[PDB]
Amino acid sequence: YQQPPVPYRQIDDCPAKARPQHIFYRRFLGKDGRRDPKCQWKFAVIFWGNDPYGLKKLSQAFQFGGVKAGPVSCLPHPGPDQSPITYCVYVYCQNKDTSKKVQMARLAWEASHPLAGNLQSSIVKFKKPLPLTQP
Amino acid sequence: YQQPPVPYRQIDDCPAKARPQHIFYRRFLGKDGRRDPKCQWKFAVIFWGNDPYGLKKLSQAFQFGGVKAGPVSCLPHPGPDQSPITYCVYVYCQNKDTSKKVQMARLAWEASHPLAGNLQSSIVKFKKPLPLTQP
Repeated sequence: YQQPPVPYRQIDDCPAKARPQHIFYRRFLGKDGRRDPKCQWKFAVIFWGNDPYGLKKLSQAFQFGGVKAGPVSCLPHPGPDQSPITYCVYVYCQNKDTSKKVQMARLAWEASHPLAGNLQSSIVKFKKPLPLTQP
Repeated sequence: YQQPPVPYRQIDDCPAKARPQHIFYRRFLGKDGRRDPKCQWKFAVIFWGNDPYGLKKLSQAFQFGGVKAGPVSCLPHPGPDQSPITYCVYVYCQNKDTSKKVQMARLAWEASHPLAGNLQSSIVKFKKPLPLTQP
């Protein structure tokens, strides 16, 4: 089955290809990327595109205390036929502003590296808290 | 990578073990299973549990015009540690009404069948419409 990406004890645990991306997000998020055990996770941001690789790097690029990305999934076919697959990644955040910043984070990364694909993203709000909290 | 669930042009295509659940939702949702162009898909429902099995059936149980479930995926690890895996499936809908009816469609099945466990669920809202409609 599908397994979520591993947590990082040290920054060297991050896959080499996504290492420049994980660092940038870190510095950018800063204390916002830190976990705030007050906050319940009702929010996320869904990145989707045609390229599964750039989304894979993004999945392993955001891994933090307050910002966590799920593995690489896909959206079901729009019509009766099989459309070209649109892969998607859910990055779960702790609030409305954090998710906005995670959206800005990837947008900033895309401005730094035009060779990286320019993705699509939408803010997500869950009505119920997701069990991303550590006991 | 992961693959989106293959659409069904007919009832038989649903996996043998998951057949009764699919037919249940088809009658239960009814007119709500219709595909309405007027409403873009801003909504969804995420079911989650430890059992990847019950999520598989559900993922292939909801496939309709106005109801599309994605592939079986998972939530990120709660802490820096490694935790027992919590799987999840996003059932996408074009409105708050259909999605809220999808949620109780599962509960109606759960109360009917003691074998299928009780899955925690949350209503999902996206601000930007997802590309779930014909080109």
